[PDB]
Amino acid sequence: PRTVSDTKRAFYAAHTRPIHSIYRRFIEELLVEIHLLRVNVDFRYSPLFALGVVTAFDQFMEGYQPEGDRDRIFHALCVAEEMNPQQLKEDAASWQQYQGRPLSQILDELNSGQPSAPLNSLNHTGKYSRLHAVGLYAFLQELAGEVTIHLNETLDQLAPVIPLPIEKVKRDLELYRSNLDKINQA
Repeated sequence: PRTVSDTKRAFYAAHTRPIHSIYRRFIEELLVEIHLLRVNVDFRYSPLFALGVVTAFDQFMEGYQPEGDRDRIFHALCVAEEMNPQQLKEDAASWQQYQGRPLSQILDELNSGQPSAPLNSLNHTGKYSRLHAVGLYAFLQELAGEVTIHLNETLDQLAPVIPLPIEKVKRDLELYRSNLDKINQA
């Protein structure tokens, strides 16, 4: 059975250059989190998870130095998790087709019952991660700027429409947002 230890060894075999301790802590926490999702019988990859992994990684790595290693680290992280970094990157990018839209047009597409991909991945059943909350926030950021300024109102509008558990999303986004600067502190 493949263990977290196997995943970490794969990571360090794929990226051998030094990583500062501050960032090894964040990267290993992410490696563990993804591994534990994959072993969960109720978890199924979707573009919402992809977007969340890419967003979370990009945010904690925004100050990473040496910056030229950041893409190699992402590659290594994905292959260590038996994922394809190019698939995650394309799935994250696929949300950009929603750029500018008001929330009303998104709701209309959900309510049609046959939303396009990747919007359809907001109809999330099976195992929920905080990464899916991160992913939702990144999507909402593509929409009309109104939407994430009034995050409260937006989340409340989504709650009767999608099965993603919006009370856990609120919780997880408050944590994520409140902790943006912690990696820059002692």
